[PDB]
Amino acid sequence: GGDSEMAVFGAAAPYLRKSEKERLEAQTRPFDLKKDVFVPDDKQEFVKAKIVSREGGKVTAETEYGKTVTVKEDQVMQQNPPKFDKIEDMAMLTFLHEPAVLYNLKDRYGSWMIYTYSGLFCVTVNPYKWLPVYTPEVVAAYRGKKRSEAPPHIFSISDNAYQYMLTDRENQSILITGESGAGKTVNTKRVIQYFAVIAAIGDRGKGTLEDQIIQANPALEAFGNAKTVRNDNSSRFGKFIRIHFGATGKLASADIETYLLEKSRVIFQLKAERDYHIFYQILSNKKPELLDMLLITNNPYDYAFISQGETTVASIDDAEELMATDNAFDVLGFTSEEKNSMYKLTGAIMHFGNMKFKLKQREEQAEPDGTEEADKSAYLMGLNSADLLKGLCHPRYVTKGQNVQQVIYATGALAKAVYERMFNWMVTRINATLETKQPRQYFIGVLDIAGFEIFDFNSFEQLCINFTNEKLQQFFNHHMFVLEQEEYKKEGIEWTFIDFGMDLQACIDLIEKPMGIMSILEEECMFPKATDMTFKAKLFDNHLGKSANFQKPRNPEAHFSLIHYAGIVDYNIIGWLQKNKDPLNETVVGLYQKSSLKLLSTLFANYAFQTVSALHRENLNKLMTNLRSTHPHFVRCIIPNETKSPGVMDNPLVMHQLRCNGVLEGIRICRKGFPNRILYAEKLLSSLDIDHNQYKFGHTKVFFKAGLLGLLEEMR
Ligand SMILES: Nc1ncnc2c1ncn2[C@@H]1O[C@H](COP(=O)(O)OP(=O)(O)NP(=O)(O)O)[C@@H](O)[C@H]1O
Ligand SMILES: [Mn+2]
Repeated sequence: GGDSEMAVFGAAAPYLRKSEKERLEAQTRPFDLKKDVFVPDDKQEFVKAKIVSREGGKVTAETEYGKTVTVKEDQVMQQNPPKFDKIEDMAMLTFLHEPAVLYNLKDRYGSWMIYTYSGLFCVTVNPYKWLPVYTPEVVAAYRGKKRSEAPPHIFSISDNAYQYMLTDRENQSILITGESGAGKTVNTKRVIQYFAVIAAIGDRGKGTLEDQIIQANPALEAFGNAKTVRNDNSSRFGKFIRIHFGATGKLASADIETYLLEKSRVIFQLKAERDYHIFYQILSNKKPELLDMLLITNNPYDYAFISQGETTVASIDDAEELMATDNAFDVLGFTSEEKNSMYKLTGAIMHFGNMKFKLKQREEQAEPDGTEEADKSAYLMGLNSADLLKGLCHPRYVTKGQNVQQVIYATGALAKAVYERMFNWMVTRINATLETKQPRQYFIGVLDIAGFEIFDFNSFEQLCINFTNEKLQQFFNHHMFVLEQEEYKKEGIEWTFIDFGMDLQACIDLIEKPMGIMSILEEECMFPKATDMTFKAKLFDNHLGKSANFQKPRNPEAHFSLIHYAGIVDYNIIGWLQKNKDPLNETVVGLYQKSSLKLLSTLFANYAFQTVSALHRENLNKLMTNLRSTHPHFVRCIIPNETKSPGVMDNPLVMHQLRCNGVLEGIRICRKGFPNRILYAEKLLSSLDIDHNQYKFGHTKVFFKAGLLGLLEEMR
């Protein structure tokens, strides 16, 4: 029958492509081109409306949601015909404005169809519901197929990447970005799982490389993931996995790079948030020997660093995860000594935050107020209690005093530093397991980081990640430019414009260049006299006249605006110097270096310097060099709502993501050329009062400037 092309997907079909019956019925639905449109809306960005009247200047209409609106004609936007309902590749739409895109994804999502292409982009909308589309039957059905030969699916990106690698003898890249809760990690896991399922086996820790690559997740997640408002299993670090292959797709090796762990979370949680999972995994009591080994109770509320917000989360069984974490470490080849050391240090951070301090009666100086929790920290860290507390009270050379606030601050900074270093070391250790003697030719790199971030409060962390997405969006634009070029060249159309990647340089230069934002930040970090306001003066003095992308802040207090590709972002500048330098109590670091616990010693052997900014620049450069040696593939994750509600879509929220993630950006840059291209000659066009500069003739197709087809199918 008409659906025979879908038969191989079995029960997954209703979630991949709607049947031919539904297709032809949708096509007969009542549709007047002139009446059925999109207009702007206050509460819900855009809304499908039916035109009731014209003014001669304005238009009034009947809103979906049952309202009457009066708008300027300029604001009215045409709907795509029923022919285009739930289209699989949105580049094939006649009208490619904001509403057209939003509604095509909304109609797919309403129908439980989670995957859509938009030129190069695979777009994924979080279902918040398990769908039967990740079965062996679906895997079998994607093997060796081209994009156009199967409905949209994350499996298509995976299989094609693997196939491109073998066919073109070339590194591949899968960039999976989006907001917190969008689905980045779910899709990342599917992609890795897919390679492990299909990759060839190469010549002969525990089990197989496939086992080990996958078991890397439960290990990182315990220490790097946490409950946030947005996401029960939020990744609080960016991740880049290169899976290496040999000649015929033999799984050869893998390596993991992690970026910008959230040190703050170690010691602080907002009302509705938790610390990293591991703390609650250990406290679940599932492994009773750990409470005794860590000198700890089962009550998170006994521990100040980890109980400032939430403690439990219904979706997570912390006890089962502890066994998941521990198993992972076993599979990954970690020794008892190595596992116990990380548990000990986790426990030590727990006790560290319970050290209380008081003022000397006749002095403005801090002393310990009880020392039991200090004793437990020192024993676990292989340190001397007295030395530790001496160090914290009287940092040493010349000897400085400390009030309680200073010691409490120093305590928190040290705990964060220890946690961060442990996480890095763990990643380094997993890399040792994943290293093999097997021969490599190519890799496929999978990137899982948060996309572009515009919050109510934007600080240093936001600048860093927004800087990354600028380079990633440029990377996309450049790739898009090369493809559009090959295409105009192949079909024989002389086209001219500057590299699409260049459109992002001015912003990047402002951030990246010598005497740019990062450089000014790092130069100020050299001066002990420098302050937040001296830093803010220095940026302004260098840029407010000179760099168009640097502006006054629009009126939570912000200090300057950056014009990014994704919009104008206001930045708060308080604390950037400290964030960047991360000064520690050197006397206590000296003790860490001399610890009887091998791990602690290791974590501080190589110690200041390198600022957060310069480390970020070093990592981003490495990333970009890898990605540039690569055929890239682009996966855009979208979160549909704030309430975890399956099949429900908030329009302004999806619209915000589309503006920030490249989907609208890609549409915009293709608009510079001739986006609509249809296969068949020149006499018919020359026989119309139509604007003659709006079209060009190619070998296979005729190329149209956007809006010609709009006026062509209209006349039809
Ligand atoms: N394809 C899917 N099917 C079913 N549930 C999903 C899917 N994608 C995401 N989810 C749900 O959404 C949650 C969060 O997705 P996840 O991949 O962790 O988001 P993320 O983009 O990594 N956000 P973050 O890591 O915080 O930046 C998951 O735990 C699932 O419950
Ligand atoms: Mn994640």
